[PDB]
Amino acid sequence: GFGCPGNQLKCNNHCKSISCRAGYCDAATLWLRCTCTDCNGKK
Repeated sequence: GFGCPGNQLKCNNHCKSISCRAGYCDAATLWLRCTCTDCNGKK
């Protein structure tokens, strides 16, 4: 991911730093990855 496990805010900040709104750690992967959800960069 990019912070997890034990770093869900790091994914949001990382998603906000990259170009998104807020992400989350694959809750289906025991929270490890750092996915990005909702982004403001389309058309």
